[PDB]
Parts: sequence; C-alpha cells; structure tokens
Amino acid sequence: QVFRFYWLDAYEDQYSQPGVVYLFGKVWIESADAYVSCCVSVKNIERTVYLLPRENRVQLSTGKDTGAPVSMMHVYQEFNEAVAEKYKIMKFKSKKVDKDYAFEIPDVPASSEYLEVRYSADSPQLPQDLKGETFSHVFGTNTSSLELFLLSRKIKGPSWLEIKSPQLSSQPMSWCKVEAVVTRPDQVSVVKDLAPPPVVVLSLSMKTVQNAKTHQNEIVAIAALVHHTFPLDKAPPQPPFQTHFCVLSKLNDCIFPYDYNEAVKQKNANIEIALTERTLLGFFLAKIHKIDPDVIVGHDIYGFDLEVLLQRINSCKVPFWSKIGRLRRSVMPKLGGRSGFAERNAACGRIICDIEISAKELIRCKSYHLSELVHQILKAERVVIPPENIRNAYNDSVHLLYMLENTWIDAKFILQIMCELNVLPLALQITNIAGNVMSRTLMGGRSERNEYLLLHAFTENNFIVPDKPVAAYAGGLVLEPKVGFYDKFILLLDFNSLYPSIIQEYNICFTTVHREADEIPELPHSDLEMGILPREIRKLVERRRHVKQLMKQPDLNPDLYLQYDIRQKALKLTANSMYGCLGFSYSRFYAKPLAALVTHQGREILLHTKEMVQKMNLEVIYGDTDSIMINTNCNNLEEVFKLGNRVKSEINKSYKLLEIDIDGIFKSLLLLKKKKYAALTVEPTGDGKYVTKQELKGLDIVRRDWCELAKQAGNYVISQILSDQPRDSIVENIQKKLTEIGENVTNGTVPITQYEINKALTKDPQDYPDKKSLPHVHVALWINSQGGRKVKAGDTISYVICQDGSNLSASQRAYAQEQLQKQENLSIDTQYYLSQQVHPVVARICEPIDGIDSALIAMWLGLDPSQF
DNA sequence: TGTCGCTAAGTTC
DNA sequence: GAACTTAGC
Ligand SMILES: Nc1nc2c(ncn2[C@H]2C[C@H](O)[C@@H](COP(=O)(O)OP(=O)(O)OP(=O)(O)O)O2)c(=O)[nH]1
Ligand SMILES: [Mg+2]
Repeated sequence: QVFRFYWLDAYEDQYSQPGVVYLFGKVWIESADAYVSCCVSVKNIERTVYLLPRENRVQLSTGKDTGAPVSMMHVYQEFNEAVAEKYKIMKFKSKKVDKDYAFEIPDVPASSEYLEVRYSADSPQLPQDLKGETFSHVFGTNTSSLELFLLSRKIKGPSWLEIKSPQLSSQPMSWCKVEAVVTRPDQVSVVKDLAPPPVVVLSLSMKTVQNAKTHQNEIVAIAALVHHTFPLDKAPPQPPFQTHFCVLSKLNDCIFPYDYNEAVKQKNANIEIALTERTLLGFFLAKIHKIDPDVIVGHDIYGFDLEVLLQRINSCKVPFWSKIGRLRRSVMPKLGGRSGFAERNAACGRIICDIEISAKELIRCKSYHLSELVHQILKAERVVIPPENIRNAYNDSVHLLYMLENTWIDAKFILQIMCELNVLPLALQITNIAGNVMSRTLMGGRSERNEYLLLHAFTENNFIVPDKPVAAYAGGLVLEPKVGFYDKFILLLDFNSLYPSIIQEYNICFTTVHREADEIPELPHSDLEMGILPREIRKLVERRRHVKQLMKQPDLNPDLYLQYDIRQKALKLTANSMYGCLGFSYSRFYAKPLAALVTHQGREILLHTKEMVQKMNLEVIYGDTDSIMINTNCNNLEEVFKLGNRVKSEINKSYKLLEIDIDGIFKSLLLLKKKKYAALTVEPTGDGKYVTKQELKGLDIVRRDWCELAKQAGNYVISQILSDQPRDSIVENIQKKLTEIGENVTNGTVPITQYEINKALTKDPQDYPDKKSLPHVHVALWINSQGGRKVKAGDTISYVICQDGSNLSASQRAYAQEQLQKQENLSIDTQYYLSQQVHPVVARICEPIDGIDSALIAMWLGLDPSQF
C-alpha cells in the first residue's frame, strides 16, 4: 500500500484551489522497469494560526489593562464566540503549544504558551492585525500552504518520500503517468539514505523571425536534445545527449525551394515539417508530453524563449496549452510582468534551467551571450546567422538545412555548457542544503535560499517564524596603502571566511543578540549555548572545508579540479549571502543590527591583526577587511615561508576558531591605489624551485569597459614593470612597444575587434532617464530600433567610438561595430583611442615607476603633447 | 513580483 | 558634486 517516490517540484495555487499543494516527481515501476513521472496532490492542508495570550485582560484597548488574568480557556472562548462568528469561521481545532520567539516584533515574549488553531483552507482567512480582548497578536495567518506542508513535514529539498494509503484520483488531474491523492499532510514522510534517481533533461533551441508588418515574433524552427537518464549524483554522462527531435515551419510568405522533400528524405526522417506555427506548436507540446521532461534547459529560456512560446500559443490559439506544464488548466497565467514568475508558473512541474542565470551565478565572463560562453567554457567557435539571412535562408534547401543544423548545434552547445559547469548536480546540492524547491533555486537569487534555510533551522528547533512580508551601516575597512613598486618578497596573509567565522566565534545569532528597536548591539554572553544561525553557518563552512580538503588530494584531473573550484565558490557565496540577508531590507529575517555587529567585529579583527603585525617589527602595506600584506625585506624563499608561518601562528594564537592562512607570496608588487595592484605570485615546486605566475587584482586591464588595444598595451607594460630586468632596459622596452603601437594605430594595422568597449545595462533602454546619451544606452537603443532580437536589461552591449564629422562630445559618437563595418561614412576615432583609452591606463600603471610620466607616454604614443 | 551586504576607483555632465 | 558601472572584500 505504501507509495514511495522521489519529488522534485511543488506547485500551488493560493486562489484557484485553496489548501491544495501538488508534489511532482518520479516513481519506480517494475512492469516498465523504469521511473515514470507522477503527481501527488496533498489536499486538506489546514491553515494554522498561533494566537498569543495576553498577560492580563484589556478592555478592547480603550480602558487599558484591568488586571484580570487570562488563561488558555479564556482565549478559546474568545476565539469561539467573537472571532469565529465575526469572520464566518465554522469549524476549528485548538491546542496549547509552548514556543519561543526571536524576531523583529515588540512585546512578544521570548518563550510563551501560544494557542494554536487550525481550520480548513476554504474558510475565510483571519487578518494580520486582528487583536482581541484576550490576545495581542496572531502569527501565521498568511502562511502559504506549500510552506506549511514543507516546514511541518520536515521536507528539505528533493528527496524520497513515502505515502501511506494513497487514493486514486476520481478523474485525471495531471499530465503525468501516475497520480496519487493524499488526504492529509500527516500521511507523507521522508525516507533517508537512498540514491537519487535519473532524470530526463531536454535542451531546446528556437530560431524565430520577427514579423515585419505586425512587429512581433513568429517561431520558424525548433530543435531539442533529450537525455533520458541524466544523473544527479555522479559525473555528467558522455555523450551528453541521447536522442533529439527537430521541427521546421515554412514561413507564411516564403515557400520551399522546390527541393525540401528530397533534402529531408536524404538527410533523415527525424525532422517534422509543419505547414504553420500552429502545427509546429502542437507537435512541440505532444513531444514534450511524450518525453515528459523534468529539466527543460536553454539560453534566456525564462526571459525570451518560454515567454515567446506561450505568447505564440495564445496568439495562434494552439489547443491544450497546459501540456507545456504538468497540470491541467484552461486559463493561462497572465503574461508579461517582471522576472519570469509568470513564465515559471506557465510550465508548472517542469524545472527550467536558464544557462545564462546559472553562468552568472557560477562563472564570471565579459559577456553572457551564447557566443561568449561557448568561447570561454568549451573553447569552441559559434557561428551566428545574421537575422537578415534567416528570412532569406528559405531560398536554398542547403541553407535551410544549414539553419536547422545551426539550431541543433546551439542546442548541443547549451547541453555541453550545462554539463561542464555541473549546473544540475550543484543546483540539487544547494537546494538540499537550503531547503527550498529546485525550480526556485535554479532561478537565481540568494534571499530565497537563506530564508528557507533559516526557516527550517527555526521550525525544527521549536520557534515561531515571522510572517511573510506583504550605505546603511558600517562595513569593511580598507587600509591606506603605501602606493609604489616593491622588488623584495611581499607576504599576503588572509583570514578564512572571516564573517562566518566571526558569527561562529562571537555567537552572533537571532536568539542571543538583545536588540532594541543605528547603534551596535553588545556582544552576546559567552556562556550562552550556540544559536540557530551559527549552527547552519558552521555546517555550510564545514561542507566548504571538506570540499577544499578533497581538492587538496594530489593528482586530480583538471576538469574535476574546475568542478570542485566552482562548488567551493558556490558554497562561499552561500555563506556570504546568509550573512548578507541579515541586511536586506526586503527580507523575512531583516536584522540590520546583526549585520552591523558582524561588520564591526570584522573591522575590529582587521585593526587588531594590523596592530599585532606592526608590533612584530615588520611593515604593513595593504589590507581589505580580512587580509594584510607584509614587506618581508628578504630574498630567500625559505626565510619568507618561515616568517609567514611564525606570524600566522602568532596571529592565530588569539582566536578560538578564526584561522589566518598564507594567502600568497609575491616576488614583485605594484600597488597603485586601494583595490588595485599587480604581483608575481610564487608557487613552490620542490627542492627550492619556485615558479612564478602573474596575478592582477583590480587593474583597468581586467575590466570590460576598456578597449582590447588598451588591454594588450597595459598587459605588456605590466609584464615589463614586474620582471627582473634592470630599470633602464624596462623603460626602453616600454618606449619601443608604445611607439610600435602608436605607429600601428596611426596606420590602421590594429584590427577592428580590438576597439570594442563593453558595458552592461541595468534597466531597459527606455527606462533609462534621458540624461544625455551615455554611450552604451545610446547604442542599445539602436539595436532595439533595428529589426533584431531586443537588448533587454542585464545585457552586455559593445560599442566603438567613431568619427562622422558630428563635431559632438566624444561620448555621443558611440556606434555599433556592424554599423561601422556597414556604413561607408564612419571611421575609427584614432585620437580618442590613443588619448583617453590608452594613455590614462598606462599613466595609472606607470605612476610610481621612475622614468615615465604622462608627458613621456603621450609623446611616445605619437600623440601631441600639447594638451598633456 | 523578488530583486545578498558595503567599499571604492574611474568616466561623464 | 551627483549618476553609472564594475571590480574588490
Ligand atoms: N554579503 C557578502 N559578503 C561578502 C561577499 N564576498 C565577500 N564578502 C565578505 C564576507 C567574507 O567573509 C569577507 C572576506 O571574503 P574572502 O574573499 O577573503 O573569502 P573567504 O574569507 O570566505 O575565504 P578565503 O579563505 O580567504 O579564500 O568579505 C559577498 O559576495 N557577499
Ligand atoms: Mg578571506
């Protein structure tokens, strides 16, 4: 009778069906010897509300306190007579529950005997401010059904659940192959120590042509690659994809080149030719249903792909839209809106993976378009079909098949990108650590995960969580740096996860810090037992430490090393975000005083570490909120390491948990300003041998707002300034290279691609206030003006400053590379590139190096030294 | 409908 | 002296 299934996604509707939460997942079947999708609809998820008894009777807040004691019986009478009749509440169940409270609300006793009252969801809902003559507050009024079913039953992320006495549904309700009905939340439990099962992953790529007359989008080709056993606890499978399906729709106006039949016949029989977008979308929905994917993945799928598909279904009215999800409905969710919540609910029960958001979360790249990601991760070359060609692609069957194959190659690229970053296993692991639903975790953002993590930590520990909600404080300290160049060995010491360590050491928790509703609250007493937040932060720190130690294992494959690095970075970001959510003003657990205390202790620890290092009779040169750089004044490497170990031990002697480590050793240092330096890191190899690797932190060469010309010039200049050659030869080499680049630029030898300057928008092009035409925004608008895929917010736009005789300010002349390559009346701005893009970079780089000053650089570059 | 924190150099108007 | 952006912790 028991029914055991592994759950992935949960969907709820707080209005359509009240007190009903759906759990989608996989279940084992011996007949097919396979896992099949199923949906269990936990019904009768009774709403719960906790009423806080008062200390003494109050005459409806009019006569103030009267001194009459109030007990649980009086509270029950009051709720049964007045509140129940007033709010049209028929049946309710009451009990006394002793719970503790520590959150941002006044006059709520720390540990009190609340009266819990449960009533059916369908009945009306109490109001948040409801106050009677016997109680002063009601908690949990608006707690969503899904949240109650998750926290109460202790489910934390995808896992195996056991159901007692399942009931077959009277009529079909979901599109899955197995349906169960749970009549109460108490019949569902979680089973531990089992292997996660394989899932079905479908990567989709759609090529669309924008309608000329109607100024809208009409899909023309859709390809997808599906794997039926994509694991979630082992390495990605090779080959990544098992099978695929392609569909192509002839344009409403254009016609096939009298050879489409023969071309398709000689190519393959796995491609579906659709006469319209209606048939194409129907075929896509049928294939999705038959495959029943569990993770649909793509690029900008939340933003532009799923929304386009749903809108096209609505416009052409393709029947049975609900198949694009898992549930059965008739009223599509309203489109538009901010983010992709509407698009997410439009395919409920099917996790959605936008590789763009995952890549943003994990890796850092200059641009996030598909081409840049492909060139940066898989190290390939991605062919981009011009938007004009696609409309003209349906003129030769060869080019039609080429377009279809390009879509297929994009799909394969997306799947490989997903595999390499280990998006799915990492997402599942983070979801299990936090406790939220996987579909939300894969959508980015850290506030949700931290909120759910603390929610679990406090629910399992007998606390009452706060109701969902309907420069600020002193932060890090950066030491004043002694700018300049250093040739001896500079030792960089750093602290290990300084903020989580501070939280652990000083018991900075929710249940210990006696706040008072912008001062810094006093530190908690040591004798107090560990709180709720420190325990979770320590668990996360321990997981990160274990991953690091595993990385320390010698003879590890480079790819596995990259995977471990990504996982460790994700865990560090999760700990940092757990700290940060204490400062978010729009957070369930906003605790600004706690974040202020954490930052204040960090500043204190940094200042004390600096004091100790200085008292040790050495020289300090820099530090950013947890790190310190020391001037060794030595040359032998062994002495450097011995001094580092000595100082590390001396510093660590004063902290119970905090750890200081040798962040690095530098052979040559170039410290320009705060948060800007370059150095030659020294990695030992054995027998006293030490290899060198050039590391730049903060320079203008490592930012996407400078031309590649300036990037290469600064790279060479820094390479010289850091080497061991004598100063005179370094200066002469710099002069020769600068003259060479000047001659090349003046003669136009430099290629076009080295001129682009990239900037990322924050809002949409229109929403930007018309404050002049700040280059990127200007160029952005042009891209939107032309008939191509739009450039929405959070997109990298590349522009090149050119000349057209406009005689305007240099900023206003920003243009697009395609425009310049197309227009015959525009040309590159040589003086701009050699004056405001290269010279400032080299001048900042060579500021403390004797022998070079701004005038000399300007002269050597070929610029006129008049205005310099 | 949610969108981790603060700090700081650098460009533009 | 304010905005905007992109690095750094
Ligand atoms: N809220 C928030 N705080 C951060 C973030 N990044 C860094 N911090 C803060 C908290 C960290 O404890 C502190 C120092 O960070 P580090 O870069 O030195 O990393 P960490 O010390 O955790 O590890 P490490 O041993 O130095 O490699 O800066 C972040 O992304 N968000
Ligand atoms: Mg650190």
